[PDB]
Parts: sequence; C-alpha cells; structure tokens
Amino acid sequence: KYSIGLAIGTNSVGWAVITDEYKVPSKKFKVLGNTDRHSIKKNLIGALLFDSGETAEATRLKRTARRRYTRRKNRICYLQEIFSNEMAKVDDSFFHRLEESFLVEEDKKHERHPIFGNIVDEVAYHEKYPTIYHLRKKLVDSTDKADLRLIYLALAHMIKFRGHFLIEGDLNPDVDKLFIQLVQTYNQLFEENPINASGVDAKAILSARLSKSRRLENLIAQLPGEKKNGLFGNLIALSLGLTPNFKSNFDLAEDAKLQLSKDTYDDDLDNLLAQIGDQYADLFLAAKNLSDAILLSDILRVNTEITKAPLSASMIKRYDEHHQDLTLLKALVRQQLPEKYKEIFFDQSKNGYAGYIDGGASQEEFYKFIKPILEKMDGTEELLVKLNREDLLRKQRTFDNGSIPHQIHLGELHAILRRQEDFYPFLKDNREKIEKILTFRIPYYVGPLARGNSRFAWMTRKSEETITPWNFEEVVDKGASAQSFIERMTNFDKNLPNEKVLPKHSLLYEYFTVYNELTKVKYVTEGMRKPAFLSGEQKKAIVDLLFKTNRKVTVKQLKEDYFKKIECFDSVEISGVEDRFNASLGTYHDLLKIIKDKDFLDNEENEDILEDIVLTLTLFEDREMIEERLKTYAHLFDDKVMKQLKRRRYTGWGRLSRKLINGIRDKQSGKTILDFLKSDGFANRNFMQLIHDDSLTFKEDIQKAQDSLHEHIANLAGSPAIKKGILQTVKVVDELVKVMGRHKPENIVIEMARKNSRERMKRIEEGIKELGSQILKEHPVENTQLQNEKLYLYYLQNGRDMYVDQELDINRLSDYDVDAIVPQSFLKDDSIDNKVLTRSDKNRGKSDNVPSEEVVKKMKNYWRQLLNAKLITQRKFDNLTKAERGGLSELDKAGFIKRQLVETRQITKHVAQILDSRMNTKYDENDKLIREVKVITLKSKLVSDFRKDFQFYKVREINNYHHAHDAYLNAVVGTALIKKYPKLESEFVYGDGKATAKYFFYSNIMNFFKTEIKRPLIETNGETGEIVWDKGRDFATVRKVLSMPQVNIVKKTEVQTGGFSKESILPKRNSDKLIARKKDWDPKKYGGFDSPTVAYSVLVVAKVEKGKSKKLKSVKELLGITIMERSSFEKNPIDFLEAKGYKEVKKDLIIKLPKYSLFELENGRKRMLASAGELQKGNELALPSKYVNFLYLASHDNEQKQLFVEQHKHYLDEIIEQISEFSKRVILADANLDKVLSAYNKHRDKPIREQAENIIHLFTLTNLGAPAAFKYFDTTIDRKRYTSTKEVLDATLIHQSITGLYETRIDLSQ
RNA sequence: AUAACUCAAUUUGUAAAAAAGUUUUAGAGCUAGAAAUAGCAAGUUAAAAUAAGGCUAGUCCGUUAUCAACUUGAAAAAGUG
DNA sequence: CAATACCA
DNA sequence: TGTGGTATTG
DNA sequence: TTTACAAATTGAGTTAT
Ligand SMILES: [Mg+2]
Ligand SMILES: [Mg+2]
Ligand SMILES: [Mg+2]
Ligand SMILES: [Mg+2]
Ligand SMILES: [Mg+2]
Ligand SMILES: [Mg+2]
Ligand SMILES: [Mg+2]
Ligand SMILES: [Mg+2]
Repeated sequence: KYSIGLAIGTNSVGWAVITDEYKVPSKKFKVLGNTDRHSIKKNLIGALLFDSGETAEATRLKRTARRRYTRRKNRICYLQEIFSNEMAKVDDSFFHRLEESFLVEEDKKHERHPIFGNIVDEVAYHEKYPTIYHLRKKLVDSTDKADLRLIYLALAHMIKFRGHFLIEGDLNPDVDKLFIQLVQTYNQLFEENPINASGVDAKAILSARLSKSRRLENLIAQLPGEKKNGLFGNLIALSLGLTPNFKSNFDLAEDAKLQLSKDTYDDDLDNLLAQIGDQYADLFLAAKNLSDAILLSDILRVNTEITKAPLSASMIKRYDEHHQDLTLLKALVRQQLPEKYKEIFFDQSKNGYAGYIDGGASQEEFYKFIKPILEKMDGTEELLVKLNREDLLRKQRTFDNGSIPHQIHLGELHAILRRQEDFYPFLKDNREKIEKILTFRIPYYVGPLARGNSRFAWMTRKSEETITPWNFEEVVDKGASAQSFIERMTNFDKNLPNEKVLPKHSLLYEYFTVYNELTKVKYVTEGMRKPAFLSGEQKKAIVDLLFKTNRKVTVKQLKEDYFKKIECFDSVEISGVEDRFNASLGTYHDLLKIIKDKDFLDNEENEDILEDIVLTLTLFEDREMIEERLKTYAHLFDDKVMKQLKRRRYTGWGRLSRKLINGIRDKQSGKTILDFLKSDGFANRNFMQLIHDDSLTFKEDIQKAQDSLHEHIANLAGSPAIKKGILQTVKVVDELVKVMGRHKPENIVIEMARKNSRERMKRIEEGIKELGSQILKEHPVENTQLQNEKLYLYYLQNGRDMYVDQELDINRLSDYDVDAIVPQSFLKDDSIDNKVLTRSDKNRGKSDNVPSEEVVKKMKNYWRQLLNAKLITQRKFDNLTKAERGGLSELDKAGFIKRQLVETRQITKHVAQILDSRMNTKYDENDKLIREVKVITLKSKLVSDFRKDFQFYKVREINNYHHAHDAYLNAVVGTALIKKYPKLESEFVYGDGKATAKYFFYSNIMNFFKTEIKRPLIETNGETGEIVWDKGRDFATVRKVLSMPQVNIVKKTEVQTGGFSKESILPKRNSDKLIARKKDWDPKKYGGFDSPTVAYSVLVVAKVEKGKSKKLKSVKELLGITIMERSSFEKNPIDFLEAKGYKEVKKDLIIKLPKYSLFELENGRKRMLASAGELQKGNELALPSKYVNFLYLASHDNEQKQLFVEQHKHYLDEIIEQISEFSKRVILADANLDKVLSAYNKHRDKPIREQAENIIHLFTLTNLGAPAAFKYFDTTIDRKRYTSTKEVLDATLIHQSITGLYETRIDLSQ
C-alpha cells in the first residue's frame, strides 16, 4: 500500500510515506497530556534535525595530557622522597613552604618566603641569582659545598622541564673542526681538485642566525670557483639540512635526492653508495657530523671551554644582553622621545615593554610595536639588527625552547650531582636514581600502567610489584606488552580465523605473490598455434635467473634474459604482465645484502629461522628488544652481520596466513597452495581458483574452519557524523513501520548526501623546498591566504602555467582560469586533484577530453617534478597524462555517466544492507531469502535534475522543509524508475560500439518523464502493461505535496556533554559567577573558572526564603544543572535542590528539560530551550511554493523565465509582507523588523536579481533556532535574543517522538 | 558484486612525549607630601594548579558514542496511540 | 530588564 | 563561524 | 609541536570466481 523515502544527512534525516499514486497520506494521531486536544491531523512527511556527531580526538588529546600531568607530579614526588631526611636536618619546613606557595599569606601555615624563610636571605638569593640558570651554572662549575635547598631547586627545575626524546643516544657538546675535517676527506678523495679553506670562518658562517640556504650561499661565497650546486656545496647543504640531489655530481641516472632528517636516509645513502663506490662513505659521514654540530649550534651559542653548562650560560647571555639593551633603550627614549616613555614602560595595555613584561603582549607583538620606534630614532641600529634576528629583549622561558633535547639538561644534572656528592653521601648513593628520574620514559608500546580498571590498557605484568622508574624492566613484561600492542589491532586470516596473518615483508609471502602473478603469464612465438602457460621448470628457471638476481623484473628482461638466452626466441608475445612485474622479492635481496650468503637463503632448511627473523623485525621497532630476540641465531652469523640485521626494520602485515599459503595440503595430491602455484600441469590455477575448486579439498577445509545494531553501526568505517544519521534513519524507519499498522513497505528509497590552512602551508613549504625554488622568498604568504583556490593553485604550480610552460603573474589571477583535468561533464570532482590553474582553458586542447597529446608532450617533465615534490599526486598526474594512453575511451565516458546515477559508495551499501536484513527475514522452499521489501539507492543528481526539469525548485534558506521534500521526491522518482525499467533492479536494488549504446542509454534514462525531447502522455511498462507515470495528473500531485503547509520538522532534544566550562583561568573578582579551581581556593582571592555549560534544565516548584525574617514564598522557575553538577543532582535531587536554597520541593513535579525543549504559547508561537536563561525561535515559515520558485528564478528558454520574473515582480512586496506578518505573529522583534522594512524600501531602486538575492538573506530573521545576524544590502542587522525563559513556565510543553507524529502536551499551569 | 597483489591518496582509532600560556604567591621600590597625588628607580625568574574530583587506590579513571513522554521496573529492557 | 558589545 | 555566558549601560 | 602503530576506503592497474 505504501513506500518510504529517505534523505540521510550529517545533521538531518528526511522522511516521507507515499501511496500507490504518489500521494502522501494524512492521519489522526492521539495526543496525550492534560490539555484540550485529544487528537491531531498529521501529514506523513517530515524531517529530523540534530547537532553534529563528534569524533573522539579531542577527548584523547585531553586524556593523554592528563596522564602527563600526573606523571610529572610523580617525578617531583620521587625527588623529594629522596631528599626527605637530610632536608629535615637542614630545614624543617622547606617542602611545606614550597607546596603552599600558591596560598595567600593569610592562608599560609608557614613564612611567606619560599626558599629561606626570611626577607634578608631571600632578597640576597635573588640578588645573587636573578634567574634559575645563574644558579644552575654556579652549581655546575663551582667546587664549593652548596646549600641543599638550592641543589634541590636546580635538580627539580631540570627534572620538571626535561626536554624532548626525539634524538637517540648520547650527546656531548666544534663546527670549525669538523668543517676542516670535511675539507680534509674531500681533498683526500679528490686529489686533482682541491679547495682552499684558508681564512674561512666556518663557525661564524654556519652557526649564523640565518636561513640554511642563505648560510650555504655565505659559505660558498668564500670559496672561489666553487658553486652551491657542486659536490662540496651539496655536502655543506646536507649539513645544513636541505634536500640535495647528488645525482648531477656523480653522473647518475637514479636521482640521489637525500634528506638527512628523513627516516629513510640511512637506507638512501646505502642505495647511493652502492652505485658510486664505498670510497665516498667518509665524506657523507663527515657531512652528517657537521650537521649534528650545526644543530647543537642553533641550540647553545656559547663556547664549551668556559663551562660545562652551555645552555644555562646561553640563557644568562640572554639575560645580560636584555639588561644592557634595556638600559640603552631607556636612555635613548629619555633623550629623544620623552613623551612616549610612559606609554612604553608603564602601560600594560599598549604592547610596549610594559605590556611585554606585565601584559598579554607576545614577543612578536612587542617587536611589532617598537620596530618603527627604533627606526625613527638614532643609535638604534644594532637593536634593529637583533630585532630582525629575533634576539633583542629575550626572556629565557620562550616558545622556541622546544628544540632542547633532554640529553643536555641531563648533562647539567649529572654535573651538579657529581659536584655535590663529595659533600652529601645520599647524593652519591642516589645519583643514578635521580638521573633515571629525568631519563625514564614509558614506551609507547607498553601503554598505561594499569591494574584492571582501564579500557585503554594492554600491558602485562611480570610481577605484582608497584612499578617505579627503577624497577620497570623487572616488573613489566616488555615483550608480551610490545607484542600485544600490535596483535590487538591486526587482522586474522579470513579463511582460517584462528591463524595469524604473515608479515607483509615475509619471504614466504613474497614467494606466494610472485608465483601467483607468474602462473597466469602466457607466451606465443612463431611456431606455436596458441599461447601457452609457463611450466613448473620454466617458472623456477625464471625465478632463479631473474627474480633472485634483480630487484625488479621487466617484460624486456623476461624476453631477452630468458626467452632469448634460454628458449632461443628472437621474438615472443606476452600477455600476463604489463611493462614489469608488480610482485617482487625485496626481502630476499635485503637479506642477501645483509648476510651475503645466497646458499643460506636458498636452503629450504633455514625457512623457519628466516620467517622468525622477519617476524621479529616486523613486530618490534625497539632495537634493544630486536637484539635480544635475535640472540638465538647469533652463532649463525658474524657480529657485523648481526648489527646490520639489527638495523633492518619492517612494518605492515599481509592478508593471508602461513598455514593457508603453505600449510594445508590437498588430500589427494598432498600439495599445498604454494605447491600448486609452482606447478599445476596444464591448468596453472590461481589462488582464487585453488580456493574455489570443487575437485580439491581446500574449499572444504576453509568452509569448515569458519553485534547489536548500535555496535554494528559504530564499527562501520566512516565519520561518526554520518553514522549518527544512519542510526537515526533506522529508528525513523522503525517508527514509520509502527505507524502504518506494522505492515512493511513495498519499497524503501535512500539517498545519501556527498586547520586545513596549516596543511596547505606545509604542503607548499615542503614542495617548494624540494623544488629548490625561490618563489616563497620572493612572494611570502600566510596560511589564511591559501584558502583562496587560485592562489593555492598558484603556489602548488610554482607560479607557472600547468599547460603552457611559462611564468604566471600573482597580480593577474583574476584574469586566469581554473580548468578541470577530466571535464566536469563526466566527473563531478571539486578537489585540487582534478583542478588546475592556466592562463586560458583553450590551451588545454579539446574541451571534450583529457588534455591533448601535444600538451602532455610539452609538460610531462614539469609534471614529473611537481609529482616528486608532492605538489601534485599520482592520480592527478595519471589524469593529466592520459592522452598518451589513448585518452578517454567511449567505455570510460559511458562508465562515468552511469556512475553519475549509480551509487558505489561503501557506506551507503552498508545502510542498504542493514535495512534489507532488518526487513526481509524469511526464506522459501529452496532456502532462498524472500525479498518482500526492495531497498533502492539513488544519487542526489537524479532528484536534483528532476527538480530542475519540472520546476520544483529548492531554496534551502527559506526553511527546513527541503529535507522532507527531498525524501518524498526520492520515493516518487525511485519507485517510478524501477517500475518503468524492472531490468535496472540489479543496479538499484540491494542484494544478489556497445560503449556508445550504454552512454546514450544512461544519458537519457530519465526521459520517460518528459513529454518532448516526443513521448505519449501516459507512460507504462511494456511487459506488465502497468501504468508507471501519468504526465497529466501526477505532476499535479507532486506539486500539491510540495505545497503542503504542515510538515513535521523535529529538532532532536539532547543533553549537553563535554567540558565543564570555558578553559580560561580568570583573575580574582567579586562575582558569584566565579568557580573555584580547587576545593579551598576561594575565587575572590584566587580567581578561577567562568561560563559553565548547562547539561539540562529542571522545572522546580517549591518555596524560597525572603527577607531578614526568612518568610517562605512560593515559586516556580527553571534551574540550570551544569555538567559538573550533574552527578550530584542525580544522586539525590532533593538534597541538591535544598542545598541550592529551595524548600518543600514538589518532587513529583520535577521536569527534566534538555536543550531544544519545545514550548507553545499564544498565536501558535513556539520557543525552544537554548539554556536555562535563553530561548530559540521555534516556528517554521511555510512560504507558498509560488514565491519559492519566483525567488529561485529571480535570484539566478531562459527568456521565458525572465519574462515570468518581470511579469510577477510584484511578488517582492508580497514576500516582504509574508515575512512581516510571520515576524509580527511569531518572532516579536519590532526594531529589527523596522530596520528590515526601511532597508527594503531603501533599495527598491536596485535591479530585481540583487533584490531577490538580498531577500534570500532576510529569512535568517525568521529561521528556526538560534537568532543570528544578517546583512540585507549594506545594512547589518544585529540579532535579537530571547534573554528570558520566564514566559515558558506558563506555556504548553510538547514532548515529541522521533517523527513528531506522537505528541504529549503538558499545560504548565501549576 | 567479490578475492589476492602493485602504486598512491584519504579517513578512523590508540599510545608515549616536548614547549608555551594563564592564575595566586615570592623577588624589601625610593623619595616629596597629612591627603589623593606627582618625580624617579624596576621589569627577564621561581613555586604550585592546569577540567571540581572519584574508588576500583592503579605512576588508574574524569570532555567520544548513546537519550521524548508514560506504564511499569532497582537497573538493563519491554510495552503503550 | 532592554539594546548590546565582547569573549571563547 | 555560531552561539550561549557575562558585564556594562540605562 | 614531535614520535610510534593498526584498520577501511577510493581509484588507477594485473589475474581470478
Ligand atoms: Mg589532577
Ligand atoms: Mg663560489
Ligand atoms: Mg613565563
Ligand atoms: Mg606492471
Ligand atoms: Mg617493525
Ligand atoms: Mg554527547
Ligand atoms: Mg610556564
Ligand atoms: Mg523527541
């Protein structure tokens, strides 16, 4: 009797019920509650709206951060624990004074001076050590016995802020020396061509505070006859951390583009050295050394002969220079600009020095402020020099201290420990403990150190001790934990669910892939009548001769190196492989290079061992654990080989198990899968064939060896945003089926709808750096500017034309074109992957295809450079160069066209599967499923084109009806489509020369609706005779449906979750709005939080005390229960409310009111709950469809439409009138309405297009939900808010089911 | 439609870490003047907190997902036009 | 208790 | 961006 | 801000059920 239409979105689900003749039914539904109404008429069409479902990222970030905080605190605790006794002998209350430092003097239990406990000693301390780094340096260098408190302070300061762990090994803090060394190995390599390094200050040039490239050019500038692109130049550039290509230096064909910071460098250099010889290893090693020394050089900036604390010395340098320069600046301003002195050094709100030190001004803002002040005056040259160096008036605690490795803090810590252990025995006994406190780090592959109460943890205990940094290796089972880290995420073999999957780089797996690809190769020569398979002997010969001697195997190598040299063929045609084999034996060659024993690798006896080794290399990444794991094989190799093996690492997992590949044997033959791959008589059967062959036993054994709705939907792949929509639409369908008397629909039609700046700037920076371009230095940008498409494309194309080979102009982007690589008539692609910036799109070649062969030939190399620089992707490149591969065939065109109407997205298929499996649950006499309900999926293009062809226009900003209308149209068009063409069920319905034909077929699939293109008035199906569409009266029905005033729009009521409030930590203030950051921290003294989020409101009817005498007065109001207060209120609401001050609370009248709670008042006017103290607009403006269509036409053959617009331009005043009466009845914002009427009367002189486009903006005044601002023409209209929820307390509350068809209304007159 | 492999791109989920920022306190302000108020000297650092907190007491957990109303029911869930 | 600006 | 909390203004 | 890891998914290709 009926079908269902569905439109699934990220913030909405549209639904509709249709009958046989495309009508939507209307029904009487019962109304519950305490009001007048017993029932209500409802149309069976509507839409559910909801806030976006969120990902789990933020929660994760905060969680991990939390853990870091508690662990840091623990570190400090360990330290103090060690210091306890001996500190008790010296100062009874030192640690207590430390821990209560935050407290106001009034609340302190001890003296207000932290370190010593009296004014004179404290002032003395600060006088001697103005910063902590002074004390650090003192304690590192001096030999005197020191106060235990200062020792503690230094150690604790080093431990609390320890630095990163991005560098492995030990650091011992130079550049001149290693530079001389590089020159040495260079000149000792190139005797005929020497370099003169005399008078060259390598230290000042390389450690200079400049960009790496500039410094490179500075160094090269001191070398005559030497250029930056030369070998030595590339070595220095390697040391500066650029991306040099040593190809041109060594006449290579393979580009030696090698970056030092890149993780693959250590293998890139082996790959390169294997080509030019091993004499050159010295050189590159020296280069790396110099690179390290340079890195240490941006960090330290102080001679290592003065002290063993270069870092602290550097901070002290910052201090001294800040002092001197501050004195200088003060004097200068005193002399020359005496009127600006107060502004600069006294006002915190002005970004001067005062705002820099005492205000919220950053170093960048401060530098911005004094730049023209320094420029305007005289004697401020070097100050400007330091300003451009970002080295002017530096603080010591700065944003750029993230460079500091933990090894140097560790260096100072160790030095201090060694220094003072000569006086304090406990420092001697606890040196390594403290060092480990700074050093220890929980491995990422271990996870939280939990004991059964963490859903995130996986680590296994080797003993039931409390875990400390010092007993970690003995208590934690590192191996089992590291293994569990991987195995809890990896797949099992689908075919054998109890078997683990092999490593992707396993030798056996690669043998499998190579043989599987090899088995389906065929060849023909002159003498043979038909192409033949490769035999077992041939396959083995090819493997041994080609696959075991070459990294990759090409077709040419197959022909020449095999078919010519062995089979004696001068010519042969091959069909199994393209250009070169996809599979290869990479691990075989890796291990061949490492262990240097082909016979060992070829011996079948060593199979298990090699598999275990590769497994170890894959499963782990820790070199120590890898080493311990490989110990059982230490007797088989030399120590050198053992270390090389240690360095070798792999990642990634296969798809099949070892038991599937080479374990299970066929009962009759006794052969495994791999055995069949290597030899199978005449029929070289595939893995797919072996697995499905009824004459073998594999299929038998495999078939032998073989989640609620919410969980199922949650486990799908996709954004949680769309998943929310999926669950919601399932629930909607359930309710609709319930409404229809528990009868199932005939059909269900579903349609599914289709920061970054940082990533963009990153892409462009790395790309340009790879390209070695200067365009970034010549044309500097900001990430916010890259939001512009043409500019982003400009930088991605290195400021060149993508079709012509010429430079473009940044200032002329408005004259250029953005062309689509594959025409948008075929591929609806809006991404950068299908877009390109060119001067004129006519230069692309033909507009009917991929860019011409001419262009491809002209630009291929440039595109290659862009590819290697990651400025374009592989897909973009392949699309750009398709013309040399025959361009777009007709098959491709037909395919694209059919893809424009046939959904292929996996997630939608999952939706259809869920619905289908929920509806059809019965099987027939042949044990086959009975499909009572047909689930159809369409793309949005069908309904969109339908609306555009018969003028059922959509304007989103008028109201929310368009979702529901979309669902309806989905149902109609879908059912009609399959009723007309029952053959297309394979394409649209869930479950189990010609190119031109398919093209024209799919391109005119929707022609049966049209009356002329010339077709009959009544459209039926040829075989059945059943009428599918009546052009005379069905369009009328659709038009009546879209014109229906009442449509069930329901905003999902949701409890608010998340953070308690704004994170801002505010200063103290006299306001009850402030919230304590800790239990005893009175916010009037300490400041705290502000602006909490209400989880849900609550209706309270009770009494409150009034006046001095506390007279009980009856009240009725809304109380906002915050997220922080929720658990307490839910534990015992009465006690909570009474604690709030309420008395004699009517417990049974307590009503929970989440956000978006709906209330109705007088003239059909509605409000939604935005908070406990604010409301949202609750009504929908049902504008008559004539006005919607008129607006659509006016705001955007065409001449008939223009004539319609001009003949009906009086519609404007009518639309304004409708908006006006609606606003007067429901919105109640007279000031804004006056502004609107006035502004509209102002621009009544403007063209019709413009007036329509700006009338579009006016609907935000009447839109459902939260009020917002909008510009009519140039007049901004500020939002009017509903800052009181009082009127709601006497309105009628409305409880709605998911469709809004079931209602319970409560008159809040109590 | 499905399976294995090659190349690339995207998305989701988890763990271990760094540097800032903010807040209160501690870095004896000095003179003149009864008084607000002038004139000048100064500033770079540190401690502690970083969701209130919880029991399961761990070097653990605390911001995702999920949620009309009513009848029941501790609760989970069923039922109701 | 408006119009209303600023904030995260 | 959008939108609910807050102090200020009257 | 940095490091380490797994899984789908899309889409250009080779071979199959
Ligand atoms: Mg805490
Ligand atoms: Mg030179
Ligand atoms: Mg600071
Ligand atoms: Mg190939
Ligand atoms: Mg590994
Ligand atoms: Mg939530
Ligand atoms: Mg800080
Ligand atoms: Mg509801």
